[PDB]
Amino acid sequence: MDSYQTPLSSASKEMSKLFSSGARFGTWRKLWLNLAIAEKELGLAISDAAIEQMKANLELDEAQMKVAAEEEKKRRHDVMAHVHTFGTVAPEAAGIIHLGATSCYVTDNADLIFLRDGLDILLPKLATVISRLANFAKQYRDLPTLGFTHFQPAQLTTVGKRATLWIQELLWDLRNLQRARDDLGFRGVKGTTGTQASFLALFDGDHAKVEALDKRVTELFGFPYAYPVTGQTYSRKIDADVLGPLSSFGATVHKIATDIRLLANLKEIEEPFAYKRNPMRCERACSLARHLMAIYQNTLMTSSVQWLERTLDDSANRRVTIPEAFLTADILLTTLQNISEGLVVYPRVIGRRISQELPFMATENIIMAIVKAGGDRQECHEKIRVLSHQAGAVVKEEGGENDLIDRVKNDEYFKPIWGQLDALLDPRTFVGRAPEQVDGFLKEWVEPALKPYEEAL
Repeated sequence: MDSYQTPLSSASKEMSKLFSSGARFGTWRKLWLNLAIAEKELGLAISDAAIEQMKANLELDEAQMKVAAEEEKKRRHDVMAHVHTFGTVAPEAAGIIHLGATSCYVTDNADLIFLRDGLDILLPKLATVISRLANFAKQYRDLPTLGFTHFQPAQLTTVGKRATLWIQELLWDLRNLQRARDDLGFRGVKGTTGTQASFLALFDGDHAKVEALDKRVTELFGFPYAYPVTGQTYSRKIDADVLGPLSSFGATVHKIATDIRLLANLKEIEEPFAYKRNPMRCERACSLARHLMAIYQNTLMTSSVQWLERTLDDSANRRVTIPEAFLTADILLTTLQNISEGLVVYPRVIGRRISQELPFMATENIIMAIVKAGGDRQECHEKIRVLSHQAGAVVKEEGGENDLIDRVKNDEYFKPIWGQLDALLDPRTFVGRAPEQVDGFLKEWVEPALKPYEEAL
């Protein structure tokens, strides 16, 4: 109340918890526990009792945080403060906690755990959004709606088809973020400058024991491999290769929400549940998507000036940039989830706009109809052009409705097509392959993509 609190955590509690202090130091302890287990397996002198005391004390409490804070004020080393504090509650382990490791054994491996786990929180939520939009697209596959290019009237599309543009961008995000998560390895045990010198000495020169230790702690946290070559840290390029995809997802969210905000002004599509309504979720979505787009630059700059085996100018920036990116991404997915469940469509508003704009785009159909009934193209083209100009002036210069079809209905020249005119201007015949395109897309791209998330009800 007397200090600034980031609105990004005050938000799913699950993502917020992932990047909480309790989780950070708890994960350090899990790392210390598992290092001990793996070293003990490889023959180092670590008692059973040491393991049991550590296993039971993986979670910090406020009293221990106070011991840690006080130790840290003294020596100004957060990792050693927490080595010490772990040792007060697991006295039997006090001498072997962190054995052989450098600071990054916990700070960096925890961060890789949070990237991986954080991505595992995002991915089912993204799949949920994709699924709800896909249902919406299917439902509205063949509802004609005015096309827009330059945000000006254009060949009709369908409400469904337009939604598949949104879905297609999100499918690439699913692709990109699944890769980013699957590409992640474990730093494991690497030592102060990445040479594993302390662990090699610990195992009395046994290279295979060092390699086995690295593989073991990797396996214990569910990672597919240990990084083969590092300095002190995992490469900060890895942060860029995760937040890059996140920034692209930001652009996707921003476009989708901007589209709905335009459609809401047009009273055609609105957010789920008053005559006047503001697309507030979409506006919030855009606002935070923009943050996700900007924050990526931090990772590029950080990676670009990491000198040699590591410089510490990565640390403070990453404590901000990594949690905020994942919190923001998580808030966006939650917001999109709320938006996509029950989008409100107004077919009669959509239909009205089509009736006001389509006749200016149907003038070639009229010519074709006249010619087929034995008329002259150049004669019809000129007549319909005159009437189009007149109707255009009523709209723009008189602020009236489009009376082009009335003018045709009143002009005896068009007698050979009066009978077919309503069929001739049937919006369903103007949407090209839009409905078929939806069908193929949902079957060939969306459903295979959603298949690994099928357990989601």
